[PDB]
Amino acid sequence: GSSGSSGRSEWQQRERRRYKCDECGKSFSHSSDLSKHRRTHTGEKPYKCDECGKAFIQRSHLIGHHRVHTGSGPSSG
Ligand SMILES: [Zn+2]
Ligand SMILES: [Zn+2]
Repeated sequence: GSSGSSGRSEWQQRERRRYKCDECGKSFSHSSDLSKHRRTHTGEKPYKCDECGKAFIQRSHLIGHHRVHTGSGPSSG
C-alpha cells in the first residue's frame, strides 16, 4: 500500500492575530513593538506557549514545539 507523514489536512486556518498579547489582549502591526509591550507585564523570553505554558528564547524552539499541540482552525456549519 502507501503511507507517510502528511498531516496539514486542514481547509481553513484561523490562528490568533500574528502579533497579540495574551496577558492583556492587545494586538500590534509589528512584532518588534509587541515584544517591547509584553515587558509591561514581565521581562522574560519574548516567546511563551499557551497550551503548555512554557517560555522559549529562540524562535525555532517554539515554531517546532507547537507541534506537540494540534494545529487546526475552527470550523463551522
Ligand atoms: Zn499585554
Ligand atoms: Zn506548548
